This record gives sequence, structure tokens and C-alpha cells, in this order.
Amino acid sequence: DAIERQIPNFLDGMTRARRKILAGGVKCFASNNRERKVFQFGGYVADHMFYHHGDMSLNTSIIKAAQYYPGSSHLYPVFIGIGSFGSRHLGGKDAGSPRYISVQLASEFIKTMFPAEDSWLLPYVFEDGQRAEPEYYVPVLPLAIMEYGANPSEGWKYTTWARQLEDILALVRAYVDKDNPKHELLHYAIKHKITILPLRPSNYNFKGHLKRFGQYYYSYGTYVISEQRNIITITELPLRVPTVAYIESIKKSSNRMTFIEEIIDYSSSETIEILVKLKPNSLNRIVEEFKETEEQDSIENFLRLRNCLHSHLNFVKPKGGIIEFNTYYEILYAWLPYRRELYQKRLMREHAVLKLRIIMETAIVRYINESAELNLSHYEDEKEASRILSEHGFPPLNHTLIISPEFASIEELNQKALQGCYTYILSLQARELLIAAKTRRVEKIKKMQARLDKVEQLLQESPFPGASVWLEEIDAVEKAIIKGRNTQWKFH
Amino acid sequence: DAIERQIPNFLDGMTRARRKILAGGVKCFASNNRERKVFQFGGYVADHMFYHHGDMSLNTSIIKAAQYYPGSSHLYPVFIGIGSFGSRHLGGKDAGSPRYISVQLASEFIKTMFPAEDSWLLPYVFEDGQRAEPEYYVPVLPLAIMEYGANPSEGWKYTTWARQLEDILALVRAYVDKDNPKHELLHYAIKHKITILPLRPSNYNFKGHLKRFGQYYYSYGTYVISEQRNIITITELPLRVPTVAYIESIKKSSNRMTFIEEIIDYSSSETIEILVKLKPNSLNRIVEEFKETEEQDSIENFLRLRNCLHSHLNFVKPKGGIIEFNTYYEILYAWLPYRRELYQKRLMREHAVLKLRIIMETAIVRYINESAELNLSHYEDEKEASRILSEHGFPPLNHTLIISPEFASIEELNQKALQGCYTYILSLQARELLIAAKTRRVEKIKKMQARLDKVEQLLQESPFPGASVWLEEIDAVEKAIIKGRNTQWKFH
Repeated sequence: DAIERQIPNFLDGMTRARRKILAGGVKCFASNNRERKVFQFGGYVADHMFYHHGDMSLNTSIIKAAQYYPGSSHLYPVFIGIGSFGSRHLGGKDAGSPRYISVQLASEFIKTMFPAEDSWLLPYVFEDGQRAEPEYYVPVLPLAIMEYGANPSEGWKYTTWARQLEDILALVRAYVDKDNPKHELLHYAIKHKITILPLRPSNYNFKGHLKRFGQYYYSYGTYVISEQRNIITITELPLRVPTVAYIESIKKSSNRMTFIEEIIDYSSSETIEILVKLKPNSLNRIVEEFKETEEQDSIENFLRLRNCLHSHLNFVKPKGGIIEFNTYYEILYAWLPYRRELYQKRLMREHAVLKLRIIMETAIVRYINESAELNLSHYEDEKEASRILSEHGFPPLNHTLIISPEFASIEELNQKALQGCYTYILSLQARELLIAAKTRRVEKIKKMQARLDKVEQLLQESPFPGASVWLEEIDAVEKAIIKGRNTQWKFH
Repeated sequence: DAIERQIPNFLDGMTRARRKILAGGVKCFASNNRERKVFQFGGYVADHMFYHHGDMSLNTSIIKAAQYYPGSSHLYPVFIGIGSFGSRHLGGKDAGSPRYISVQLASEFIKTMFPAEDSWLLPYVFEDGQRAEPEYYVPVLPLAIMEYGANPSEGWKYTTWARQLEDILALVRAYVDKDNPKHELLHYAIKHKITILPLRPSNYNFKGHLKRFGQYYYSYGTYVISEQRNIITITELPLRVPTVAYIESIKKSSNRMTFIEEIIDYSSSETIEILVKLKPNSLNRIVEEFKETEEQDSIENFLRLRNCLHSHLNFVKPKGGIIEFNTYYEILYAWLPYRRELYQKRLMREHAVLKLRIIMETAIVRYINESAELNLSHYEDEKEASRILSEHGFPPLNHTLIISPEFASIEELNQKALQGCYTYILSLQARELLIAAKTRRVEKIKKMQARLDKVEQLLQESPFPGASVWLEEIDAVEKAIIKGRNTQWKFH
């Protein structure tokens, strides 16, 4: 449980509670995207999705999911937050109060990242006989290794250093489109379990850099030296270390305080800007003391602006169970076929529903045509009308499932929708036998048949079904992340 | 306006505000008889009925209308009250707090005293473009001189000493029923403006008595003498004087305090019980001082337990205006013909509505029969269906007024209900042509025609219409008042 909550799935990078937060949010702001306050939304959550814990951790994790700061664990804010949600400069955890700040669901992104139609398709866990969360979402991108995580967690320290964006764009556009030259070469690679394409950590809003040594990567920040004023200007840090913790860590080592004179903090979470005046003969005696090597100079040994980016990637598979990984390539391998199978189930279900709609509307317009021959206004039993409408060719229909085909398997969709009462022909007094309604129902049958033929085309798409849909959806997610990040999560 | 508010109508004995109170109460407790508190009900009043004053006088008059004490101005509680609404012993005005006591509408009486069906029939005053109160109610009894009123009011001191109950029962059962031997003799009397029947003031829960001198009655209370203890026990008062005001009025006259020793108050509003010990040789020296006459003895001069019942009866006629009276007989004369005219309008309106219902349901079952000949499923316009259903004999019906005939004159009821669309035949798909519905609609036509024949009988009732209805309704009011008085407005 504790391991099951604090180590995420390889499909979400999120807890069960985080998925509950998102599910309740989609349930909330669907009709109207007006910003709530935090506690109203939290009460909505704890009522609806059965948030099984206390509201302190609820409001905590909600504002954690609203942490929009450079170097957060979210490159993608789930919620547009209005207020004051934190600062990396002051350790990150300096948000506002749960009475002032406003959360709002960023549905203009979430409709694209999460397939809104396929929300029905997901294997839910209907506990307590009631509507509960996805067992796992499925995103358009593989989101579960696109964002950082650095926490004391169960079993292992949870550590997900990020990747790039366009590397995964290239990988997935490669795996889908056959217009890749490397397309079957990628299938060759996946078949042979070999790595062929660059898979680089993130670079967004981080002006330091990386190298590889051994297997590890080392990250470096920047500095400016001026022995005129005898001041070093620090402008760049390693990956996700707060400002105050760094300055206090500099004031830890009395061995290095032997030349540390004056530390002035001009920084913010917006801009890192630290001015450090040192003693006379600082740098030369540092060179005399600190062994300057290739991996760090005297300044990189002194100020300690490098980081070894060790990782821990041992996630939780669906249908119960923990799957333990070694590379990011394993994660992308595991991520692909579930999305493929989801598109397959998607278009098969849509094909079944289009079958049943065309069947029902044909039977209806057939009755409108046979208004003359039937004319059965000398009957007094409804089951009499059932039997006589079973004479002249009208099929038993359970139109309740026909109008809304909720949550079912495709087999039960075709079985138990055809076993109902004929009330759709029937209800009330006269005038709907008039032919203008007949005409518009025929127009509906024509559009449904054209859509059915488009479905039956896309059933046979190479090399797996629905691939052009997924190219369109990655195009939409590209539009979404461009609109978001290039406006930096303002959406205005 | 102040005269218009503080002098009532001769049909209500109530203010415009009191009629607003009753109207909002019927509007409130209609669906459910679950009691409010006072302030919720007052807010319901001030919102709905446009209560044109402040809530202090509102809660004041509401608890005034919940005053159930022997010697109130209400023999008939409009509202069942739960709490503690006052005491005659302490001057009457010692109610509870407006946020802890409960009012409840006594609809089981009010349905009988106020004709619930004829609530539609009343000439309303629809000001501000919206729903407002009756100009005047009409009760089954002449309520407006059945209950006391003793107040400093505009123009005159408002004074309505009560009558009996069964005197007015005899008067009105005489005016209606021709099985009275005095029936045409009463018509002789009303034609000749003479008084023929006893018209006595109230006696309920007043063990004193009355006599006539000149024109007035004088009312006498009781006393018990014991010169053993030299104590007089007062058990009965005059009509509606509080206990503490009486004892203080006894302690006013120092001329009589020359023998007043000790006044002990064992009384309540339930029971009057006052023990007065006097000085030795009180009564004999009182006889030596007070001139014992016929109209009062030495005790009735001393304790002053008599009352001259002067009156002021100058009420406010409807359609504007003040009508000024001389006798109760004038009031009963004015009261009769309006209720007569109300029954006439009542049964004429019901006759019009039964006409229109039988017309519509005959046209409907005619269409159900002519389903075969029409079969007009080869049309595409609704006005086409209008014209072709105007061919085969189906009348234009404004069914909106037909289903609910609100608030209209009978002429507009027959004019503008026949000028509408044929949508009652029409609006949806088919199955209501199945003839069990036809059968039950025929059953409806049969009961409507039988009820129409009963109406056309009662149109010709001697000597004025609806008189047997009014005998039934006075029987119901008799049942209600006996049921209440045996239960003391507890109704349990």
C-alpha cells in the first residue's frame, strides 16, 4: 500500500491519490471552468472520489500538483493556479494559504494529453459498488518519465531525472509513422532490444550543462570570477537544489570558510544571482590546496556546482505488481503497446456502436414508411403491439444501451442491446410520423454510414490500427505544449 | 390609508396585512403542514406577499393572530401555535420570543371556513404586475362580526363585541333552507327591514351575565362573601379586562382603599381567583356610604364588576369606501348577497370548464377513431396538418387554458380557449392510438357528462343557486368548529 502509493505506475508517474485528484477535477470543471478556491475543490474531491485520508495531505498534494516553479517536479501543471504557490529560492514549500489561492483545471491541455473520449474505455476499479478512479490513465505522450521526482519514498529514494521533449517526440513519431526512414530500423532495434536514438535529459530553463562519465552524467552550473573586486558571481546551480539550502551548505564547511568572506543573496526563483566576496590570496591558495582535476576545477571543487545524477526507476505494473527497470528504453518499450491496444479497443467499440445506431434508425424509418399498412389502432394490449410489430420485421432493441453505451465490453454491447422493449417506436400522441423527421433521420443514417466506412478504413491501417489518429493526437499535444510552455502556463 | 388599515372591511374583520398573512400562509403550508418558526414564516410573507412594512409589526400581528387566550380578539385561531403566546392575567402581551415559538396553518379548519376552490374566484388586486392578495375574502360564516375587537384605532375606538354562534347559525340556515317555517317569513322580514330573531352576545368561557337597559347590555361578574374571614372571592370579571390592570385599578381608588386591607392574587388566564380581605365593619359602612341601587349593589359598586358594552361599527366597503352601520342586522344583510353571487359565479365558471373539457376530449377520441381514414403520414408541414385536420372536423383549441382555467372571466374562458394550435393531437411518436386509452378517455367523458348534468340541475336551485352547497358547507364549518372547540385548537 505504502509502496503502492509512494512508488507510481510506469504509466502515470503519479499516485492513486493524484489520479483521484485529476479524476475529481475533470468531474468538477467539465460544465464550467470557473476557478474555485482550494478547500471547495478539496471537499468536492473527498466527497466524490472517496479521498481515503485527511484533508491536510489532500490540500498538500493539490498545491504540490499546482507547483509551477522552474525546477519543480511538474513541467506540466495539471492545474492553472492563481495566487502564490511557492519559490525554489526559498526551498519551494512557501505556498499560500488554503483560503486565498485558486485552482482551476487546465482542460485545454488535458483534453489533448488525456483522451477525453477514451475516458470511458479505461479499466476502472469500481469498488464499493460505485464509480471510482482509473486503475491507470493512458496519456498521449509517455508522461510517466517526462517529469522529475526527488523524494524520500518507500523502498528507494524516488528519483526521476527528466528527459528531453523532442527526443521522445522523435522516438514516438518514429514508432508510429512509416515515413520515417528509421521506421523498420526502429522495429529492427526494438526486436533486437538495442538503443539507436538520442535520449537526453532536459534542458528547459537550465543554463548549465551535462557530460557522460562511465555510465553517470555530471551536471555543471556556472560562475563568474573577478579578482578586481575579488567577487565570484554564481548564476547557475545544479539540478533542483534550493537557494537558501545552497548558501547554508556553503556556510557549513569551515574548511572552505577559511577564505569565505561575504555572501550576498540577490537571487530569486526567477533568477539565481549570488555575489561572493572572498579574502585576498583566495584562488591561488585554493589551487595550492584543492587538487584541480579534469572532472572539476578549483572553482567547481570549491563552490560545488556539479551533480552526479544517479537514478532509481522501479515502478508499479498494473493488475498488481512491481516492475523494476534499468533504462529509459525499457520504459518506452513497455509504454507503447498499451496505447496501441487502447486504440484497437477504441475503434472496435465505436464500430459496434455505429452498428447498433444504424440498425435502430433503419428500423424506425421502416416503421414510418409502414404507418399505412400497420394502422393498428384497433389494439388494446401493448404486448399485442409487440407481437404484431414482431411480424412485420422490427427487431427487439434495448435502446437504453443504444443511446448511451456506457463502460461495457463490446460483446455485451452487441448482446444485451438487442433484447429490449419496442418503446422507441411508441411513446405518446401522433405527429412524429410526418416525413420531415423521416428526412432528417435519413440524413442521420447517411452520415452514420459514411462514418462507419471511415471506421472500416481505419481498422486496416498499417502497421497497427488507428496510427493516423495517434499522429493527429501527438500533433495536438505538440500544439498544446507549444501553447502552454511558449506562454509559460498562462494560457492567455 | 391608516383608516383603511386600522378599520377593517365588513367581510373580514381583518387588515389588508392580515389577509396578506393568511394568503402567504396558505401559499406556504399547502404542500406540507410542517411548522416553521415565526421569522421564517415572516420572511416568506415579506418576500412573497410584498409586505409593505417592517418585520416588527409583521411578527407583532402574526403573534396577535396566534393569540389563543380566553378573552382574545380571536375565537378562531388562524394558526395553531406551539410555544407560549400570552396571558390575559398579565395583560395579554406576554408572548414568547420570535425565534423560538412556532406557527402553523390550521388548514383543516381553513379549507372549510375559506372556500379553497373559490380562492381562484376572488377579485384579486394584481399590483406591481404580479400576484397579490384578495381585495376581500369571503368566508362561509359572516366572520367579520363573530370576534371581538377592542383597540385604539383610526376615526373611532375599534369595538366589536361578539355575538353568539348558534344565533348566526339559525339566521343563515333560515336564510338558505326553505324547510324553515320562518323562511319566507325571514324574506318578509328582510324585505321589511325588521328584526325577528334573537341576536345574543357570546357566552363561551364567560360565567358572568348580561342584561339590557336602554339600548345597552350591562355585564356582571361574580363574587363570594364571607364576613367570617371578611374575604370576598372574585371569580368572574367583565368582558376582557386583564387581571393585573383590575387589581391596580382597585388600588387606584383611595376612597375605596379606606376598607381595602389585603388583595391576594391566585388567578391566572386559565382561572380568575382573587381573594380580598377587608377591614372589620367594611360592608355595613359601605352600605352606609355606597347607595345600593338596582343597577349595582354595594359590592358591584365597590369592586366594579360591571360593564357598559358600547360599540363602534363603521367598516370599509370593497371597491373603495367606508360603510357605516347601526345594527348587526345591517351587517348580516350586507353579508348575504355577496356570498350568493359568489356561488353563482362559481358554478357558472365550472359549467364553462366542463363544456371545454368535454369538447376537447370528444375531439381527441374522434381523432383516435379516424386514425385509419387520415393516416396522413405523407405530409411534411405542420400547417398542412392544421388545414387537413380542419377538414375532417377538429376544432381549434387553446388547450393551455383548457387544462388550467386560471383567474378568468367566463366570457374570456369561452373566447380565447378556442383559438389555439392542435398540438394536443400531435407532439411525439405514435403508440397512444392503442384503444385502451380510448376506453379510459370515454370513461372520462361519461363522468364529465354526469357531473355536467348535476351542475345544470344545481343551476336551477330554489330560490337562488348553489344553496344546497352552502348548506353542506355550513355543515362542514359546524363540524370544524365543534371539532376545534372540543379540542381547544389542539386538533389532537
